[PDB]
Amino acid sequence: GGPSVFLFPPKPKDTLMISRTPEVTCVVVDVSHEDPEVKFNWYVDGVEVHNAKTKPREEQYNSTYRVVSVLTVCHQDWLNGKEYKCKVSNKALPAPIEKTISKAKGQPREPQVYTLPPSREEMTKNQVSLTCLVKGFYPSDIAVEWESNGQPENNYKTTPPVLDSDGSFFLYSKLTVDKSRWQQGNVFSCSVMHEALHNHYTQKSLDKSTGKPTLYNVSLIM
Amino acid sequence: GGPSVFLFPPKPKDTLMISRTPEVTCVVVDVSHEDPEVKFNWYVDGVEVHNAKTKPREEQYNSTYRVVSVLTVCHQDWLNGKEYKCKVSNKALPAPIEKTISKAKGQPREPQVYTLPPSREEMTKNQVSLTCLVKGFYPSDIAVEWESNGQPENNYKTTPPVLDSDGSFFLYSKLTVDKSRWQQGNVFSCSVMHEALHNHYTQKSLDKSTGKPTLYNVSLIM
Amino acid sequence: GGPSVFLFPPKPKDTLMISRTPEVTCVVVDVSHEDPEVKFNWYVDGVEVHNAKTKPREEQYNSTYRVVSVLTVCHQDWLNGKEYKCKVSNKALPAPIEKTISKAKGQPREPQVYTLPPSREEMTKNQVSLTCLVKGFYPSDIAVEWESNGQPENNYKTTPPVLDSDGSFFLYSKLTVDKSRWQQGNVFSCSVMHEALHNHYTQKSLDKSTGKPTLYNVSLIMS
Repeated sequence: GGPSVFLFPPKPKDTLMISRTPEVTCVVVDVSHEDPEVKFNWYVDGVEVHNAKTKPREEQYNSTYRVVSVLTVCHQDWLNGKEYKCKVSNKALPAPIEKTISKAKGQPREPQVYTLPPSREEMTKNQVSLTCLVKGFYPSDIAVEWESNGQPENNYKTTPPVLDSDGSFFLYSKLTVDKSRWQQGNVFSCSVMHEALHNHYTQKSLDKSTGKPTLYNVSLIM
Repeated sequence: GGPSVFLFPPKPKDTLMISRTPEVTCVVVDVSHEDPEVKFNWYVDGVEVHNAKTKPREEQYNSTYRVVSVLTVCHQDWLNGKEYKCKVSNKALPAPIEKTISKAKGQPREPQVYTLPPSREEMTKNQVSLTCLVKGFYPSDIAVEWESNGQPENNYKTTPPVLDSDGSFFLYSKLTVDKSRWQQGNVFSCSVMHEALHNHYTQKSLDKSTGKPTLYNVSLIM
Repeated sequence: GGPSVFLFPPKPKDTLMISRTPEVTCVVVDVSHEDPEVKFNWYVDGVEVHNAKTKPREEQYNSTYRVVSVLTVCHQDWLNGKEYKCKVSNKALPAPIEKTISKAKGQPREPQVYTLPPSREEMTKNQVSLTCLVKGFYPSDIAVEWESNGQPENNYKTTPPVLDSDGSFFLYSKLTVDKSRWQQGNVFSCSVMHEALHNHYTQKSLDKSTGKPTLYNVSLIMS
């Protein structure tokens, strides 16, 4: 019944890395059936961008009109804290409504990354789960990716960040791998991308040899 | 009078790194004193852009003017091979000249990065040398940096890339480390940025006693 | 100045251990076709050399015309730092252009050469890369050649010298060999030749067992 705007901020996975271009999403819901057409305006620090693109109207199962607009923004523009305003004007609406967003503002904190060897009891099971702890970053946005031998791994899970007592955030990332690969000796790396990190990247490393001391001394039992 | 127009390609480090956008300039020199007006035009795939910047002329002892016009290029847009053309119109020049730049076409190859520990004999000298070797990257552009525990080090020196036996390229980077820091076991990271690299970044770790691990005991007591 | 003078300095490697006499060419390029004839004169310490030689002219695909000259120079003469001048005069050029070649007047610096054993990751690949670097030589004239039994391998690659903060120069040399031959413990060395080095020759031996002589494989059995 009542129109509302949920302006989607660009995903950090796109904004931080060069590979993908960040996109800004403006969604209009509860659009009046008499006036399907909706007029859009875009403000960047008080200027109008000519790169705006629009999508055709979509009708869902609930017969609620929803209009989505996607905007291409440079990677560095979002990181600079530029204010982005989406303005919606329609005949049904008595006055246009503007929703503004910007990146979170605060003191940056360099996250700390640790790797955890798998538990001994996990050796009983066929599959073993690794552990990468990233803790101590004030901003909520962060990227975590597992990769081995130079290729990405598509079987991993990252927990949402959880606020700490001091205000920092911590999270765990787990990678499930079969036991034979762990016995082989292949290296696994949990890479973290954050705005406060130097060069916006940090890589770690874990393998079977990390647990073993640098002096090869353990022999066969009995 | 033999005018010179130089279309400087953007620096590879700026293109690969996200901190600074790549910068493209189309400089014109050898301009007569009686003609201090220079007309600059920039076409992005045949479209005008309002980001063009104009700078005042600079006088030189060689009686040649120096005017520089610079444009910012999006990181993602450059990697797509988009055509960027600069057109210079001068009254002194009988014919205005236009030059277009685009990314070269080829098959990228993933480079291999290795770290070489310092020789024992060098340990008798005042300092030691850490060597980072990158090999097998077909494109001539590459970014090499060195860090230690987060803080970057600016003591590295990188040799210009040269051809290989199979047409590839290899690069060597040397950094000077005091023995006092090396004995404690400080961890150093060699960072490589390239187009044919996963997320255009790779870290190789090198520290004290990381090579030839000790193997002393092979038999257990019982 | 219509005609141009292209000077080819003697090869720094050639002036080293005697293989052939180094040749310096004072080529005259961009010669106008109207007056192909060119006047050539010498200036060496005020005395003209008696070993003057000339070569037939060559005509390129484009309109550029070149005149090439060759010489023979003793190895000890170049090391003496003598001054050389080839004077080119032509009707097209209003005034002659001066380009004098002489040895660099800098303080020699004794260079240091080291070898680095290949990394463990290189052992995974079918090829093994051996690297040796030379650093600390102020002059840019140096040679590095990977020498083995019989004919030296042609697979070696040398990077151009790079200036350092101290003002000296450093460079690397890389040789790729078969993985199987590495375990055989064959002798490997890269000879470095520089004017500052004693006898203009230095060698460093690289071997798998020379990296670490620590005793290993200690086994204890208790009843």
